Amino acid sequence: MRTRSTISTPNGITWYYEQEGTGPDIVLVPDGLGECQMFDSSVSQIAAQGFRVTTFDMPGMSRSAKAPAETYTEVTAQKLASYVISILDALDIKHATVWGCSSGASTVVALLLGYPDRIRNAMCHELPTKLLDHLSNTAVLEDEEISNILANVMLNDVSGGSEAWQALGVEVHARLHKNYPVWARGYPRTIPPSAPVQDVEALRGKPLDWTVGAATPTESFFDNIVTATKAGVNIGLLPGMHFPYVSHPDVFAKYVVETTQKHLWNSSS
Amino acid sequence: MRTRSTISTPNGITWYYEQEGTGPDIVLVPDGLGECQMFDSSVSQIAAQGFRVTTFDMPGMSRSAKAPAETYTEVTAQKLASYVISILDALDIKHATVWGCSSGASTVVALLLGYPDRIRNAMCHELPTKLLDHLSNTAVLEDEEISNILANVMLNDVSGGSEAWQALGVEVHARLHKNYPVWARGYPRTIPPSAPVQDVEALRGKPLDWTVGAATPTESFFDNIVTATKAGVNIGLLPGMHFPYVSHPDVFAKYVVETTQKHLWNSS
Ligand SMILES: C[C@H](O)CCC[C@H](O)CCC/C=C/c1cc(O)cc(O)c1C(=O)O
Ligand SMILES: C[C@H](O)CCC[C@H](O)CCC/C=C/c1cc(O)cc(O)c1C(=O)O
Ligand SMILES: [K+]
Ligand SMILES: [K+]
Repeated sequence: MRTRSTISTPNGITWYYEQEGTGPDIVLVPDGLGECQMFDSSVSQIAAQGFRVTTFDMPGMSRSAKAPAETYTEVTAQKLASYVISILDALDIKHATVWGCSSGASTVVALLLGYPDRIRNAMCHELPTKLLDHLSNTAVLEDEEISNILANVMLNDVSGGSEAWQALGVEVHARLHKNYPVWARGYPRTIPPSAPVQDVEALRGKPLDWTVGAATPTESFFDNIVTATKAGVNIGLLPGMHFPYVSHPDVFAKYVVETTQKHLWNSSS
Repeated sequence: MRTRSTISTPNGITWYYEQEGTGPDIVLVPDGLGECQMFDSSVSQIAAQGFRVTTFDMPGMSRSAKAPAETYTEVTAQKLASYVISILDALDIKHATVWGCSSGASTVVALLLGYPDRIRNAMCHELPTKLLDHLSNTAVLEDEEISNILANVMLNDVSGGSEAWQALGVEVHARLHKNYPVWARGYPRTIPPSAPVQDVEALRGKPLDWTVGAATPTESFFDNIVTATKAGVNIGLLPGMHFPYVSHPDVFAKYVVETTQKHLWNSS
């Protein structure tokens, strides 16, 4: 059965977290919207293959909103990696496989490079490396204008599956609605320049598996494909766009399980 | 200022071709639909910058239909490259910059590798390397079915600009209508396995500039980005999808001119 609970870390964050299963640890880091209910179906499917799966809402977001302002303002990959290590310490997770999309992608690459003894392998999806002025400029609008604009962007531009996105349901969407202004004012100006992929040689030989959405327009994460290839990092596609865990939960779960299994084999070898 | 004419090559093809301008040669090879009126606006814009621009309908297609069946069946990159060299020979084009999309992309890479003395530099866009069973399977349908399926694919899925695609006009779409079954029966089963990108080391250091459409879904030409990166070939994006010369003719023309100028500087 699923643990659903809260835990406080010495940096002042009260996290909402979920955990299911027994076995090697897999940790699912949310994208910038910080909403771990997006993983619900996949958590059960991955845990059923013999893994302990942990996820959580991100600081300032959803049910992890009781957090100091520094944790959700001027956010960087390296700040988020420090926060994730804090909850892994609190939960006594010594060695983890990690997944992340978007700011979660930047976070898991920063985790693997910064805490190599802690991270078995990292899966990154759609890692943001470019400043986008039209998203950065939402930060000066009123809260309800930001929520209306970004709710529409998520559904129509990046969900990868409008029926699955809407089917997250009213409780989830009401939490996202409150998160959009927090994300807009804390993330888009500071996350892209923090991308831990400027040093291509630091990525070479690392246990990293990179994906982009099959349906994502080529221009969105073209740079990820180039960077991964230059570094000799395994690069491939998942169905859908920015939220494969929402649009295609069973394919997502299979990818996480298979990739974790590949690294468990290689680790013993 | 546009010459619109025909020329016969000793492989049996009577080509329809167009030429405009004076200067270094730039040759625009069509995609698999073989229809050079798609380049009309861009030909004038490129020639205006001091180039002689040549384009043509492809064998069996549109106004180059007077051709033997081998030129439009079981078509490979290597067959198409031989045909393009035959028209360049006939027009006394000794050195050319070449552009191609789709089967035209495979053609221009085959030209650059196979005929290096003839090719100043090649621009390839969206080069097909994978068999797609759903397109291969159109080859066994009736002609009217094939034309309806593929006309809809071009307009709604890969044009990169439906209004520009429709604005090609009734006469062009009537030619395309007849080309769809010829393309379906001769191209999709044989072009992808002939892709001249098996040897990444053969591409390294070559005067090749590769593009994908910015709006194309990542999966379609993901492998082009990986291959170009592995080879150290310049890889970038054009606006739109599979037909940048239709959807964004002025951006396309500027790209062709600037890329040609970059190689004219390097060659000196
Ligand atoms: C930024 C990438 O280079 C290309 C992204 C293209 C997508 O279609 C835009 C929609 C999802 C936005 C992600 C995003 C954007 C931004 O301006 C800053 C960010 O920090 C993020 C982030 O946290 O993901
Ligand atoms: C085929 C690519 O490998 C990857 C994605 C292709 C586009 O999205 C599909 C729409 C245009 C089709 C091109 C195409 C398809 C095919 O089955 C064989 C071909 O020879 C071609 C060709 O000559 O373009
Ligand atoms: K699925
Ligand atoms: K244009």
